[PDB]
Amino acid sequence: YRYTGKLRPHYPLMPTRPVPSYIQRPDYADHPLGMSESEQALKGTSQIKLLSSEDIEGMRLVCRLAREVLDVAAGMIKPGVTTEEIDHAVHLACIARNCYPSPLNYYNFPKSCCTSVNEVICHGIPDRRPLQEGDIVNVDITLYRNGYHGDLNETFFVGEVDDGARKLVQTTYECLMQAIDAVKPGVRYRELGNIIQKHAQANGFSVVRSYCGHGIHKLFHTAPNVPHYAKNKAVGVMKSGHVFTIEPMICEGGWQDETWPDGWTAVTRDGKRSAQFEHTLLVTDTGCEILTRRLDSARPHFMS
Ligand SMILES: Cc1nc(-c2ccccn2)nc(NCCNc2ccc(C(F)(F)F)cn2)c1Cl
Ligand SMILES: [Co+2]
Ligand SMILES: [Co+2]
Ligand SMILES: [Co+2]
Ligand SMILES: [K+]
Repeated sequence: YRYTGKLRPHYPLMPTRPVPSYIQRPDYADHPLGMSESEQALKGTSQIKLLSSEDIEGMRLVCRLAREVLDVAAGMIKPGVTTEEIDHAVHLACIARNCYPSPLNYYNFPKSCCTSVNEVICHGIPDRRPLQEGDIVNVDITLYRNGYHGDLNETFFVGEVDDGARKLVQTTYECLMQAIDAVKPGVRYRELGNIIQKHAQANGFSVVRSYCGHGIHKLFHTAPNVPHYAKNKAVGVMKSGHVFTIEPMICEGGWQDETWPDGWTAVTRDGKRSAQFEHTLLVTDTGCEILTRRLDSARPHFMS
């Protein structure tokens, strides 16, 4: 394999971390290939769940806890801390909240969160690499509680970063927020990509095509598929009661991605940097509720 940039995996990985038996597990947790029965039963369907009040309560809870766990990771971002160390803290913080870390054994994903440094677009596997000053790093968190998943991510600066890094991270966040602002009943899912690409393209950045936002509730990933690029063929119309993510990945160079031999790590083909932000959203009559919002600060960590 020819690596596309400077990053390399840093092995070996510590043995899989156990989740105490008292924590409720998703179906895939014990499947040998980490396949999800309930997700496969819906493969290729485009119908979107309309959540009940019980569902919405369960989603509000798990999204709040997920935000708590992401803030835990945020507090650890400094030079010299390894992504494995972040994952360990994350793992323990999920368990302390009586939550299962959704990524763990999801299709055999080996860790409890995804850590995506620099040219890694998404699905970076926490490993022995210490973070370096100048790095940007996304941590993507998903928790499972009482049958519901809650999903968010932010990109962080490691010490002082260059102007390009600041512009990429700031722009990606703006893309996400401009998309969220358009969310309300009656809006087509395919419209969000028009908004995101319009802002990224205006700032000289490109929009990853191979990975999209997704429905999430009793399933980790489900309908609707939510592309982040312009003129896409996403199926469906927003309705009060829908829950889904918007999670744009934006790149310094071209949009093209490829996957490391580990089967997971998605990297830019040109080795240039990529950044990402994600919220889980509930569509309401007036617009939408940001279920994974920070509660005690107005801003994402990179600007606090
Ligand atoms: C964004 C994303 N992330 C992961 C993943 C896997 C391991 C760890 C973290 N994330 N896995 C994903 N999908 C796995 C395959 N399953 C599905 C199911 C439904 C859909 C959708 F299109 F949204 F309906 C997409 N993928 C996706 Cl879409
Ligand atoms: Co993912
Ligand atoms: Co996520
Ligand atoms: Co997501
Ligand atoms: K990245």
